[PDB]
Amino acid sequence: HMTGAGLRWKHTSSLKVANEPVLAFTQGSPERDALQKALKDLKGRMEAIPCVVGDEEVWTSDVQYQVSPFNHGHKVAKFCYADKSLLNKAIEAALAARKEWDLKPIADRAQIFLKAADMLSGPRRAEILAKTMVGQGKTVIQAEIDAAAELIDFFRFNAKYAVELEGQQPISVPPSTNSTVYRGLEGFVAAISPFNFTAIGGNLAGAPALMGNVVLWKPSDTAMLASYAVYRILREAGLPPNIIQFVPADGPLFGDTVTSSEHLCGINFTGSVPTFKHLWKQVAQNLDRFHTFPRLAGECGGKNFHFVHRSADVESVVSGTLRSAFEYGGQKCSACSRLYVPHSLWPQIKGRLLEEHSRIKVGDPAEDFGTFFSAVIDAKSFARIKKWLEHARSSPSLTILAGGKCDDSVGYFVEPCIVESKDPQEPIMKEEIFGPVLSVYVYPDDKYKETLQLVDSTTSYGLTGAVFSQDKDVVQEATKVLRNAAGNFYINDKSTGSIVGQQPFGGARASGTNDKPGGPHYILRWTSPQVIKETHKPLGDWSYAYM
Amino acid sequence: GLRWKHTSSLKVANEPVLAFTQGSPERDALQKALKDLKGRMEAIPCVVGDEEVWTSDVQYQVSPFNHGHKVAKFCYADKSLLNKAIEAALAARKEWDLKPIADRAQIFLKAADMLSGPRRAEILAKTMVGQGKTVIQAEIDAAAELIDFFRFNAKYAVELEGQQPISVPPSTNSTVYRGLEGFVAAISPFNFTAIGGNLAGAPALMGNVVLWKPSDTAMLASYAVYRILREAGLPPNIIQFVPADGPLFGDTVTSSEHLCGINFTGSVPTFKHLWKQVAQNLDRFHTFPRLAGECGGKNFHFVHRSADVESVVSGTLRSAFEYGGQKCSACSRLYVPHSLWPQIKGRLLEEHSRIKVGDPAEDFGTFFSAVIDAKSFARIKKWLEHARSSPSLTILAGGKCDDSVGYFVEPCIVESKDPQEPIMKEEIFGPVLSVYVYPDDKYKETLQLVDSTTSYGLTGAVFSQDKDVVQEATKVLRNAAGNFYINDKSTGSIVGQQPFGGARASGTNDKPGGPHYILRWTSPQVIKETHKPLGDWSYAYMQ
Ligand SMILES: O=P(O)(O)Oc1c2c(c(OP(=O)(O)O)c3c1[C@H]1C[C@@H]3c3cc4c(cc31)[C@H]1C[C@@H]4c3ccccc31)[C@H]1C[C@@H]2c2cc3c(cc21)[C@H]1C[C@@H]3c2ccccc21
Repeated sequence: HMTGAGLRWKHTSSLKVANEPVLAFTQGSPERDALQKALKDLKGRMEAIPCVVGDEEVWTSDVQYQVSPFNHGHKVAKFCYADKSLLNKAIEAALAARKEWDLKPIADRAQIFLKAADMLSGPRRAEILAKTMVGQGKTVIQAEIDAAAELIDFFRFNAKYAVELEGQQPISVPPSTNSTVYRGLEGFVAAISPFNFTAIGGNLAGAPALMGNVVLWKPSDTAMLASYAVYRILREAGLPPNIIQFVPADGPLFGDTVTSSEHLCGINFTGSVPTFKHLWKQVAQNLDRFHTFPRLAGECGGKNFHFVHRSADVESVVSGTLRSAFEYGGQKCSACSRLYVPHSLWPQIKGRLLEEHSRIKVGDPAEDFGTFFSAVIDAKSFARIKKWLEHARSSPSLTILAGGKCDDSVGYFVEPCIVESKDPQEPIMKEEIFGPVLSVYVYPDDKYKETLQLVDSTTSYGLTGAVFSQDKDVVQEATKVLRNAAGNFYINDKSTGSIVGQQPFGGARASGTNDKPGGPHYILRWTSPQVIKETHKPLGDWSYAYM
Repeated sequence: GLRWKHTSSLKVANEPVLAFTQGSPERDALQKALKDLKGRMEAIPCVVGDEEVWTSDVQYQVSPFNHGHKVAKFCYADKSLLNKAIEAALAARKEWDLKPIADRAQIFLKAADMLSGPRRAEILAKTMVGQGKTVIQAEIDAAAELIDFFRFNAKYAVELEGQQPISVPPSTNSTVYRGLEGFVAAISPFNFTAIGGNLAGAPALMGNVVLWKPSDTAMLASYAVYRILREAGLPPNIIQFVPADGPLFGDTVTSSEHLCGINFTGSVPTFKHLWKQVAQNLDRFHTFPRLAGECGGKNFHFVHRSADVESVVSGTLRSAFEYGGQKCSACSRLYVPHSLWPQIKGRLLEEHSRIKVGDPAEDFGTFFSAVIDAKSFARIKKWLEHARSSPSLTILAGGKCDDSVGYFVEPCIVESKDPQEPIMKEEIFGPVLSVYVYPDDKYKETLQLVDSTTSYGLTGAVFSQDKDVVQEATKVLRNAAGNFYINDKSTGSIVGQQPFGGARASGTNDKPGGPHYILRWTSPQVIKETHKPLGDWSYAYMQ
């Protein structure tokens, strides 16, 4: 007979989270006062940021300096590149702590990220915002949606998703009880972070770590001040040592070491396509030495489009496109750099764009809150955009309609640029600039279906895309033809501004693996599940009844 | 309108494994189906769309128990055919992807019902004769697990359509679970026809198009499941039936710019060769191809002195010798304590004599038949010669092998006095159960031995009625077995109960038969629709 109080039961835990509300920062608001004081508390001060392995904070000979993008005179952080000895020590110390961390129940791990998210919401919000602004050159709203809202939502929703996952259990028929155990991957996970979002840095390190993995985290050299802050918040959130290792390093050096290590089980990358593709080839050449097949997750690229139909709300189009193309200097994977305008609407859209372009204030985001966006991140990115700006002057099929000038005397300041391309296949319409350069193509209204195919076929990427129409039949047909042209599709909204739980972010084609961070299924890449079958009756005869 | 949409739930149950006793209608139906292969040989073409293509590279599949009987004639797809099959698949992909999940699932549900009802006897017989399976090993494979693979994946795919993001006004958010852009390459092994059906069936179900290379030595059975799907309503050019040379199929699909997936089950070094081939050709792919590999298997039966001794012998005989131990889940390591070993040796070798090896189509008393082909047989003979020749290896039972009429290996039990001997840590795919003997004093050092012996981590069994050591063994052998079994055999993973797969060198552990497997064959798109004008580009805080 079967036990009334025994293995007949099954208990499932849930968690009812909410998106962190986005503060207004209006004149007289206490978050404005708190952020402004936090900004003045970062002025002459350069924070000494060590390579934290366990609790032992190590300094090396390869000392590097993070500067403010809008003021490359003032250095905001002193840090150092971890060498092969420190990276191999970080790996071996992490594996030693992995099995204990993995055996820890999901609720105990989730609580560390929940309490990290709560102090991120309240008393340490102004700190992380200010450090992102002076560190990466964000305005207050760009840092509020990033370092606050998205990072908090990443820690809360991924916690939520990880406890509902434990509830996903298989069917049990007697005499066997079946349970799925959601183990972390066996080994260490390499987390590599981009400059443009501190939240992404927190997700790529935090999400694997949440699932019972150990993480060697290399943050971006130009996002270091804010990246060490979110690391420090996680350590006094109650994260044990050797679970996330703060190991800044030279890109190639980090890449070479973690892909030559026998204990690599995952790479959580966000950045450029060729460096992700290089790591992919490295793990393939070294595939014989690994214990487990390493799981590579990459979010890269984005040559994203705003498609406009003649029926569109023209005022929403220019508001949306100006925000998408130029917010944080268009240094977003989701950023609109392709505007497809119909001939009929072009004079109205061109006129309104150039008028509103003239009202866009570029300056210091710390001293002038009226600033829309500030400098791009570094001299290498500035040079790249400077060559793209002169390409807009040199190329015959291109015309600069607004902006075009840049000056790196004080900071890496690029004017918001609107380029008209008569050629829809011009390299400026294909290659990612990661700067404030919007390319515009005017199409005849007769050939709007041909243009829809042309949006799909032009670029190698498929991350974000928007269509603007109040006609419902064209958005229906635009949805089906651009089904694979955008992993994040927008009807009458800007191609940027992915909120966790509402718009899980990521695209296919050249834009990456599309593992959809901010959605329920992201965490599944960072668990290698086990299933326990326990039979309670003796088995019986090895032979069958047909013999 | 806007704020409502029809979703769908699907409640499925596992297909019941029938008893096949004398008098039963299923046993008579099977042997009347078996007596329809005895003197026939099916001419199996490559199927591209609705076109049956033949090539000069004509090949044969013989019964492993009677290798003089050609039971299927087929042919290898050349470069020209595979590329034709790729482009034709891509032309069919867009309308197939756009087809709602309910309409796609209805094909596999209908296909499952055919395989369970009027086509059950056919697919069992064709599996037994084609691959050398007994009645029951074909029943849990060609019927049950394949029915379950089609029904449970159909369930999991429509439950997934319900998993939608939160909508905050004035925006409404939906996830569209698209198939992968391009074609998926499905490479099936010989051991399970079900796995072949799943490897090509599952990606397809999620709106992908598939080039399916079945195992040469399982062609008859795998072409028969292909034909179930096609007259169950699967349109042309969704699954292309393309038997081919292994390397050349690997070379062609890894060279195609439209590759977006490899659903592999087979040998570990081949999966790595495809991995290397993809990475070497990574620049010319339109997207990052998703590789799903099910490899490996050097699985263990850890016995503690406090175990049901009769469950240990009954389980390990089944796990290690069923379908001649040619399972990824098959037990090849027996860890028995010194105190209990005289009692188990006596019972292992006793039941070894009662094992009947022979024709499974003719003799239903047969426990297991011949191994799959000549190249599999030569490996086992090398190992049976090694079991004789090695100083640490003592052949307790079995030893001989005869390829007179079929590739017949008698079940070999070996006692190893060295637990790090190649026979402990190299995959056989053949009926060699190798045993180590450990002292009851030195038991938890042996529990940590079984973990670090082999590079694999697929399945594993612990036998003990002491509940304190099974909780201890679950914690020690966490990553040594993807499918852990407490007081049950290492084999017989049922879909929806024991999702099959393991980490380490055993593969990518995507858990086919689990709810998450299908998520490797969907690349989700999220649509946000805002129903009010966006307002000004500048914010309140700026003024
Ligand atoms: O008639 P019930 O008291 O409600 O118990 C049965 C149940 C179930 C039963 O199976 P069914 O859905 O096929 O009818 C049964 C029972 C009763 C009737 C059938 C059954 C079968 C069996 C036993 C009791 C029951 C005894 C003899 C046999 C059995 C196997 C293992 C332990 C105990 C038993 C379901 C539903 C229920 C049940 C309970 C469990 C499980 C499954 C069930 C899972 C999880 C737990 C369990 C314990 C041990 C092994 C497996 C399980």
